Amino acid sequence: EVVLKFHSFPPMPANSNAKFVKPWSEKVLAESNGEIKVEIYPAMQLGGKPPQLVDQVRDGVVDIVWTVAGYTPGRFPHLEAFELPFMPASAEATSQALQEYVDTVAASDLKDYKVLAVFCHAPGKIHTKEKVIKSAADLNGMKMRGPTRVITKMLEGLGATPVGMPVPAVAGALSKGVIDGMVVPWEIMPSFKLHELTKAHTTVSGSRGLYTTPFLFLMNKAKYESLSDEHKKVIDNNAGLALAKLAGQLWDGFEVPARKLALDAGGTIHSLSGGPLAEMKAAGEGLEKDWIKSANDRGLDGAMLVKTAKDLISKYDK
Ligand SMILES: O=C(O)c1cccc(O)c1
Repeated sequence: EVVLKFHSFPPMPANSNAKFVKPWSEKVLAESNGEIKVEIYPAMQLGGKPPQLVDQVRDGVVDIVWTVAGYTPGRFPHLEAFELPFMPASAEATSQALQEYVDTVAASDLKDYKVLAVFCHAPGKIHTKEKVIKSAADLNGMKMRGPTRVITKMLEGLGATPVGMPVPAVAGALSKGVIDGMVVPWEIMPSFKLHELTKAHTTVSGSRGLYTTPFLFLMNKAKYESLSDEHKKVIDNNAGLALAKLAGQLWDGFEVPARKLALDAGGTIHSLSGGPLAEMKAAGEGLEKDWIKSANDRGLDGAMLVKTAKDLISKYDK
């Protein structure tokens, strides 16, 4: 018998716990004949703040984490390419792209971990208390939360005043008037009542969504290496590209009930097209250009990484 401590920041009802890590742990339990037991600690129940999850798993404080890569700026620089404006297709396609990217050109970002999967949410949407966002200009003066440095820079480039914070802080920042809105996909919102606190929602039409942000599902390397050959095989049968594909499929599906909750609560949903959409995409090109230069400055071939990311997304877009 092996006990593995899983740690993450969302509360127990959040999809990442209840509909991803919990069934993963049940499949791992079943396929190891009750021998590999994951103990799930949501809501930072083993201590620390969300950016520390990667340190905890790296150092063996815990054995497995689910987190947002960009909650620790600069630590996973290759993955930033997938956060650039208008990169994501479905979570299913974009998650497989992320995993193959990490398996190949971006492996150095995660060399200190056992990678279970890297994947992402369905494209994020724009949420405000009441003001409909029809164009970039409607964001002028609005304090808008994003999850990572790349996404806050996108918000600045669309005219907003960016504020960064992990998602559990958003509701309080809204109710206290510290932010006027945020970007998140639908799926995370009900776990924090965010569809009650924002009634105006904007998405984009077409085949590339506003943004996504990579999730990391990681195991401590030494702990993985200590497992028996048979236990490694159970873990690996529940890791890699197949898991990233399943995760992306799940995250696409998670949008559906969450969107319905938001509209049932009195929300509006507006979908940018035409001129307003083109204006946002043109603004995004500026961030893409500056990101490529910033990757160059950090020793990466920024142009090659952006091309690779785009090509992998389209490869898996079926
Ligand atoms: O925007 C985020 O920080 C976030 C965190 C967890 C799940 C998710 O869909 C989004």
